[PDB]
Amino acid sequence: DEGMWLMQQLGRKYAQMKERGLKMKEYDLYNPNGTSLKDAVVLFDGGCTGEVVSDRGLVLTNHHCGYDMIQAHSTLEHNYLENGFWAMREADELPNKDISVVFIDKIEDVTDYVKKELKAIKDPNSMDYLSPKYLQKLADKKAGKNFSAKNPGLSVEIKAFYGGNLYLMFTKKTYTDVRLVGAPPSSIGKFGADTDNWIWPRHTGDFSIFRIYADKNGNPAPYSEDNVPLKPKRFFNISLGGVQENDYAMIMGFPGTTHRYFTASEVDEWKSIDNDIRIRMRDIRQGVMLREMLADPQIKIMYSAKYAASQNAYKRAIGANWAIKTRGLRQNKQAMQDRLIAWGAKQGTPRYEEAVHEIDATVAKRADLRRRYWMIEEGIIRGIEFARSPIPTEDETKALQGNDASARKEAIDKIRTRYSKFANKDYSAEVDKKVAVAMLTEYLKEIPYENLPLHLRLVKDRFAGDVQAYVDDIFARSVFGSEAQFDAFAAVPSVEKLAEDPMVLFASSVFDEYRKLYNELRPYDDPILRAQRTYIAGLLEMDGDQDQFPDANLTLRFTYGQVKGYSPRDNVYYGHQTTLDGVMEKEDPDNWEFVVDPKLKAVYERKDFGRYADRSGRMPVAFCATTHTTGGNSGSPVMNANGELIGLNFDRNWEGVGGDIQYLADYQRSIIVDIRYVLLVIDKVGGCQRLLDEMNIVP
Amino acid sequence: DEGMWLMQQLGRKYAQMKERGLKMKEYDLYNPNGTSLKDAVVLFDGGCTGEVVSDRGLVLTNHHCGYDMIQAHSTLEHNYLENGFWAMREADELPNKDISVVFIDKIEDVTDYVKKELKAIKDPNSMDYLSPKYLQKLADKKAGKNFSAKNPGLSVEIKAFYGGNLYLMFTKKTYTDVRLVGAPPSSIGKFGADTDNWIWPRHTGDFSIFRIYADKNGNPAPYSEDNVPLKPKRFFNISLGGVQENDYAMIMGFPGTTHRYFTASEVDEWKSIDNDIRIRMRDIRQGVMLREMLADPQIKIMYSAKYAASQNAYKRAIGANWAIKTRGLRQNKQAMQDRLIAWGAKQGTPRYEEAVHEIDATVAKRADLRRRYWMIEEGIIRGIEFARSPIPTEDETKALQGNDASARKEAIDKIRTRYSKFANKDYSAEVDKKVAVAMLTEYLKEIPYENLPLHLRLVKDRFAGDVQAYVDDIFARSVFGSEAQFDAFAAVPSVEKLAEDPMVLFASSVFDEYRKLYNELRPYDDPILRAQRTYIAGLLEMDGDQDQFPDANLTLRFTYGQVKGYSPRDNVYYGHQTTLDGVMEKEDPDNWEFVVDPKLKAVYERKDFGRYADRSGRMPVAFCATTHTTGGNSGSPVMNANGELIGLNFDRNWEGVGGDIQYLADYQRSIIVDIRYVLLVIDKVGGCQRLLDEMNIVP
Repeated sequence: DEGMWLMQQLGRKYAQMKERGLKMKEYDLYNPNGTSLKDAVVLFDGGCTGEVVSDRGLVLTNHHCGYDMIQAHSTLEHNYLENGFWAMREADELPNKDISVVFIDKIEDVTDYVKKELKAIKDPNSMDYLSPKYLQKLADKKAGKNFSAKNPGLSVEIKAFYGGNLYLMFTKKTYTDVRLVGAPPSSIGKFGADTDNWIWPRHTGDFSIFRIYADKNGNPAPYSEDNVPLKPKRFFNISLGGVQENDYAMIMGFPGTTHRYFTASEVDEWKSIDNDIRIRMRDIRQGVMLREMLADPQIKIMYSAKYAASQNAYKRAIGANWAIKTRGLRQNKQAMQDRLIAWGAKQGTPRYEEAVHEIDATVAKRADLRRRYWMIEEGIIRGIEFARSPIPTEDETKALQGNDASARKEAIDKIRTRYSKFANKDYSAEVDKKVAVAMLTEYLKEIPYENLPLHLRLVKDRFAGDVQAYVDDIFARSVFGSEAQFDAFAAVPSVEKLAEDPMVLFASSVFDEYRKLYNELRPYDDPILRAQRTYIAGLLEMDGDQDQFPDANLTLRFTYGQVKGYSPRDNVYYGHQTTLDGVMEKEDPDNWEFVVDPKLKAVYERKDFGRYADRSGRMPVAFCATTHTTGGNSGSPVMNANGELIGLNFDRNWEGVGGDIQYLADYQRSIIVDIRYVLLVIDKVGGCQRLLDEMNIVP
Repeated sequence: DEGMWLMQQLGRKYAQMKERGLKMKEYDLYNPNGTSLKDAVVLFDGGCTGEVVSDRGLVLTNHHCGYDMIQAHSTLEHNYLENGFWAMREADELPNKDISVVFIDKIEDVTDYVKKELKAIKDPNSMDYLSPKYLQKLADKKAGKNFSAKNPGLSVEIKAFYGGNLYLMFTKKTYTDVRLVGAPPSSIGKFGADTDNWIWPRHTGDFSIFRIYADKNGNPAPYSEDNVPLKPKRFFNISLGGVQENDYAMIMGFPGTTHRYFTASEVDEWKSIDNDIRIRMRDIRQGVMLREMLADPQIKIMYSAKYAASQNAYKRAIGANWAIKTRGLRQNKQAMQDRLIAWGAKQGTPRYEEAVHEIDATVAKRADLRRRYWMIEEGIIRGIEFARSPIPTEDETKALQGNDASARKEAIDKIRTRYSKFANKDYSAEVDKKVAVAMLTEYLKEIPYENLPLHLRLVKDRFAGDVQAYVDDIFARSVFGSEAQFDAFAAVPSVEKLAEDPMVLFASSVFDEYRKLYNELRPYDDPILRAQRTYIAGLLEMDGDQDQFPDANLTLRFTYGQVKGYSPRDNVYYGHQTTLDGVMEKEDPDNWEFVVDPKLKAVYERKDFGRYADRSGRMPVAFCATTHTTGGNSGSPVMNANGELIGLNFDRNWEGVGGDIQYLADYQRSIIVDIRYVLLVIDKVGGCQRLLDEMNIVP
């Protein structure tokens, strides 16, 4: 069902959740002044969600969430990323530098407090109501310093919601000793992670396992050999009951961002500026990239990370536009607007209408600047690799005109380091020359001369419109065109050479214009934000908060729905559950992304499923539900009617791409790995039987 | 249900058809001694099926069956391919050169008569039992020729069935005045042409409409202004009643070929020789062709057809090999013969075990020759375009040696003409040289020196193993290597230059070996053929014809089944009926194949469906059914329980690719346009009301 609901809004949605089939008592789920299930959910490493699943602080999250920790501990001799990792005792669990989980200990509405404090500010246009700094001063005042010393391991944060109409203060408890316990092999963790991505049906066992360490009192500590497993206040029970079509499902986690209150005019800017330009520019780029990879297997190895990441956002823009074309996302947002404008007339408050119109006027005023910004961002900053070639720092330049021959040698070395990072083993000068001519030919068509970055004027003024000649010249004459050319510079480096380096001048010139457009555009955000406060204040006051959730902002939200398949198109049905069968169907042993693990393949043939198979002897892999999730929800616990853990959220289907702006009940689905499958893999692929022992597994 | 059954087999199968939902009386479907539905079926233009749907000789078949006729009547001022075509009176219907329809007027079993005649052949290994030249003699004798003079418009033919254990004599009624009446625009006839090819779901309105003209008596006659519409013996009534899941469907038509009685050793050869080599060699070919098409907009246009043509049987091979890999085709065939061998033991007759062993032994003996044939057929004869460059005829050679200038120039003219048709507007020697190098490298890798075509020995001996320099030389020195080179030859021709022309030597040498290998493999066919006659005789004696149909052979068969969807893979369920919404869902005005017709589009937005809509107010397009069809069944009528026309067959799903060898009930499906959609396009897109008025449309 629609919405990413504040924990504070559980009471107000408890009956609908009962309607859909929630069995828990409300306070067992979220208790605002005691222990509850909420206390078992964590923000994992700042972006993902995870959950505690044993009284020794064992934490589950996605494989894609643990990926970096698994890679950092992997080499040629012991490639955990490929083979997996299962520490057979707690001492073999690996610490991670720069890792966190965070608990949401307390949450409290501090709206009236914050609004009282905001009346002390003179300027009625102050943006302090959304300043993190200001909001932190208020938080520190209420807590209030020395709060962190008096409460070791806790901190406080205030955040804004409903465009500045509601304020929450969060008391967080943060741990930074979190060790890798286990992960499956990449053939399970990422089964088809580029082809099957954004896609249902899905067969990916996207999980990994960690453990929170603490000091002997259970309070936070940085890594030390003294530290011992956390004994948490709450962990999730794992259920073997499985799922059935229409079963209740709910999620807690940390959705990042949504745009639920966009005006129609913002839908038009979003479609015809952000997305069209992204789609256009990324088509040209991927064009040249694809043909170069097909024409050379070396280039294919080098450019398929970069080509891949260019898709995973391009594709999101294709899908987003498809939602405006076919799902009337615009007319939906126009309707919300008019309902409110009418309503403001009936009440004799015209300010709602004025807010909407102040947004439209602002959107209209900034359209060419924004178009120029997106052109340069997508076309040059993201689009041409030599856009990010090295530029000397102040300090470096200063050294190269000094007399300190060794400060001369140090500055060169920092640049040699950045040069080799730019021109690494995945960089091809010739590929990027091709990419550049295409991207620049599109950029100069779409951007008139007197709006160009200063160095791009040279194409007309010096190369007689010849873009090839301009790019060739950059590489022929630059100290960053080849290893040779850089080396020759480093031998007799003058500050004068770098000042005329045409690649330096390019990279600087385009960055000046990116920066300049960004700064010109920044003042246009304030009126839209101020107008939104009013717009949303109106929307809440007219209907209510009950069917109008607050935009996500990387705070703890819950969402509910049912396990349910859907129909993506005429005469097709996807059901609610995938099976291990479906993994084997997709096998292609000569495709990296569809490799099937020898032990898993073997566990399949021998039907060796413990009591992790379903009512008919089929081994489940993944299921999907009507929950409302987004980026940030990676690793979120999925709970059955008794708040028992039934799976981990890991993706959203491509038909719900536009669900950060409008939710589509018949299409949007959360994509969840089945907890039975997670266990099977622990048990039968890992053989890491100690982890099943410590969970509290139930019917 | 499995089977392409003989009309002779209707009585044996009639109960099974009643069980599946058949209503009508047997003898209204097929009667040897009078009029029956069978009389409404035609062999349309050699390879398609069609059906008579009015008392004035109106004929429906597929659009892809009517394609060439439509394209032949299209100029730029009136492009009927693009816009459709609708004659508004019978006198506007457009004649067609080299066209026919063929009724099957009678069918007699002539097994005994054919067996008697074959005892007078002394050699017990004569292949006369399968000879068309011979069987036509026995036909002529039985029919007392001059039969075609005594009965103008009629003719006779005998064919063999069940590998020579059953003969039928057909009496054919051939009309050759057959005129274009109605086509929908290609956007409907070929909606999704190549994306949706071999695919369910499907949204393609694949029909066209013709009329049979004849003389005053309704007797056949070539085109003439004096000709008027044929009053046929039977036409189909058209049903507005529609389809539901599990409704009886049945088809009549002319399936081309099947290999249902393959031995498991025939399956293994087909996989590892025939299919694997085509897959290997076409992958290569197609790769090189893609690079170049992506590389140059003009090569794409030049080479798109040829690439698609290569893609056809490549995809078809890929599917067959899926089915062997995962559906146990070989096991099914192995089981077949295992049962008959066991049963033959029991009878005390080794006949069958001796036969199967012979097939085994012959398939083993011919494997290297056959591996060589497929390597040369896929690798060069089809792979390399300049393999089909001109070779001088006996006659042209003979004229370039004479003293006859007139004959010398006529020779050159003929050669110029074949040169222009080979080096035509779609021909690129750069592309051809690139393909040729990829393909020859694989060929010289597989095929050793002693088995090369003679000219290919030059790579090793003359060009130091450098395939690229060989192809360079062929083009550099050949008279067919460029237009100018040819013209320098035409000015001063001589046999000696053609004799030493490296391209002529290449194309001669590769065709010599191709012919040569074809000829050495020819003797191996007879043992297999004769052994098959015994093998199929044994299976029939053992298990009867009940659930054992005779291989297709371009003769009239019936098939039955039910309208039913299916699950193509895990968690995916395709249903039985597609809708006009599905068309709309696919609209994509930039992509050529998914353009939607404005007038069709408008009928949808108006819900202007008359009595064509299904009872829930939705407009059907296509349906699928478990009928057993193959190539030859294009345009075939689909009938309901009462034998009323409910649709037109036009494709098979790829999931059923192995259907010609192994029928896959849960997976294989005939793809059928709903006759209600057909009428919709006549009514609301043609506006061609007279065609509906002349039909008999029942509820």
